[PDB]
Amino acid sequence: AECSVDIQGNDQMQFNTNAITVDKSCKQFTVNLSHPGNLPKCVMGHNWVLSTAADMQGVVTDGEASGLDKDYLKPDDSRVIAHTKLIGSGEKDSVTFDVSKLKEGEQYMFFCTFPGHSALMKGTLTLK
Ligand SMILES: [Cu+2]
Repeated sequence: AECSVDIQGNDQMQFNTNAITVDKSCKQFTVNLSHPGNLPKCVMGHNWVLSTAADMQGVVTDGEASGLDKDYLKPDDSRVIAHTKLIGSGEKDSVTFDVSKLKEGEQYMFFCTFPGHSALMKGTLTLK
């Protein structure tokens, strides 16, 4: 029925949800990210990245190393299934991905690659 969901990353380094469920009927899925708080992109920026759980660490490691002008994401990274832009306070961004590529029942992981956030800003994403 509904293939979208609005998520938030506040100035406390946290997402307002830690688990997403994609409905079996959804052929594509949308996540609209927004940033409540007062802090700037260089201090408390967030993004939304999807990858398999096993790929997370690498994606972060290389992400952080990728630097800011790169939305803390290795450019052209094959491990990234989907991702938004790194956004600062008072901003928003959205991404819509191809569900047919997802493996039903596989618990994927989504998270922010901004330095030091992933440990606390991560969660599951499962296709029902
Ligand atoms: Cu973050």
